Amino acid sequence: PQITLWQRPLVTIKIGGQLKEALLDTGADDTVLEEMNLPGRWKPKMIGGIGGFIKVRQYDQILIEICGHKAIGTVLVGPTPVNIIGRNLLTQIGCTLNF
Amino acid sequence: PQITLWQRPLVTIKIGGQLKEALLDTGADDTVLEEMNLPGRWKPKMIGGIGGFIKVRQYDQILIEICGHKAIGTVLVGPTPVNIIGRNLLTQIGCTLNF
Ligand SMILES: *OC(*)(*)(*)([C@@](*)(*)C(*)(*)(*)(C(*)(*)C1(*)(*)(*)=[C@@](*)(*)[C@@](*)(*)=[C@@](*)(*)[C@](*)(*)=[C@@]1(*)*)C(*)(*)(*)(=O*)[N@](*)(*)C1(*)(*)(*)C(*)(*)(*)(O*)[C@@](*)(*)C2(*)(*)(*)=C1(*)(*)(*)[C@@](*)(*)=[C@@](*)(*)[C@](*)(*)=[C@]2(*)*)[C@@](*)(*)C(*)(*)(*)([C@@](*)(*)C1(*)(*)(*)=[C@@](*)(*)[C@](*)(*)=[C@@](*)(*)[C@@](*)(*)=[C@@]1(*)*)C(*)(*)(*)(=O*)[N@@](*)(*)C1(*)(*)(*)C(*)(*)(*)(O*)[C@](*)(*)C2(*)(*)(*)=[C@](*)(*)[C@](*)(*)=[C@](*)(*)[C@](*)(*)=C12(*)(*)*
Repeated sequence: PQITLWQRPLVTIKIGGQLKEALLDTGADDTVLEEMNLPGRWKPKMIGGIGGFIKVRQYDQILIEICGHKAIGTVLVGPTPVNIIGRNLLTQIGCTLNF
Repeated sequence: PQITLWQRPLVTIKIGGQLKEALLDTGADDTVLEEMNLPGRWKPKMIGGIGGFIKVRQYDQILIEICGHKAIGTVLVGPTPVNIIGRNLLTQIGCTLNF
């Protein structure tokens, strides 16, 4: 699709058989989702945003379907205000910015 | 132009005759630049992101040039770690997300 930015670019994602809403965020290096249960072991990671840093759990090789496009990569879980689809997955779905 | 997301999508902006570098951020509702002086009256505002909230100064009707394209809108100034071009101005230059 072609998404305009008059509103937040929210899309439905499916992870662990659940549907959630997430933001296509070109300003985000990584993907972070609100607290949830993900399979496997996690490694520690710190991410810095506008307000400062937070500690998140890092899971590798997670399948996530974004607007019906399957992607598999690293997903972080922590105290994020919204579910964020960052550049690591955007690139897997061939998303680009156009003007 | 068509911008890929292998790297952060950084562009050159021209504000108050000052030439700068900024991030095209679709995850950002507003535009926020690092501490600088704009002409006019400003209003205090609080914007929240990952890590919490920051206090910025809000200036209305500022002209910005993004990759040659002139755009007008509100510009926030504060302790942001990077200059960010949010949705309020990406819309003015006709930016869209495509996959
Ligand atoms: O884009 C980004 C993020 C976002 C998220 C969100 C959304 C919605 C709500 C909340 C949150 C943000 O923060 N946003 C915000 C809002 O919208 C309000 C405002 C904003 C912004 C601006 C203005 C206003 C952002 C970004 C920034 C930066 C960049 C670079 C560096 C630093 C900072 C962020 O944060 N990012 C980050 C990085 O890249 C790393 C990471 C990882 C993950 C995620 C994110 C991130």
